[PDB]
Amino acid sequence: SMNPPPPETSNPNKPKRQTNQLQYLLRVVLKTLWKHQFAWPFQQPVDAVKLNLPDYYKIIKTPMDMGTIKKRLENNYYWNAQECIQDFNTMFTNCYIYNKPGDDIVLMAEALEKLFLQKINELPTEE
Ligand code: NA
Repeated sequence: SMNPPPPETSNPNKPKRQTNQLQYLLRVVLKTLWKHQFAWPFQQPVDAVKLNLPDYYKIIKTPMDMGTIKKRLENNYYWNAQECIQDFNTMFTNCYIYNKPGDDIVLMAEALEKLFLQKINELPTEE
């Protein structure tokens, strides 16, 4: 029923890059999803205490959220675009695993995921 430590957003010994694809993931993908009317449940780690989800972290062993992704992008945590894309996919998958089809939160995730897919489709070629 307690919250775990959040995913890390800083690891000085992890090697880092700033690439055109990563810049797109921040400026286009993250920013598009972040401003959406359905972003709010996904803007920070799930607070299982506040939300009264005592079993959340019993079920979800790889938590991810856009607050974490935003910090990772802004603090140049990633080596490549695939790591960040995987984080978005983890976030969506967790929501579908934990919740029931058609729940409000599932519809919200699906709307954000549709936009995510559209933007990833135009991921720029590595420069
Ligand atoms: Na489910």
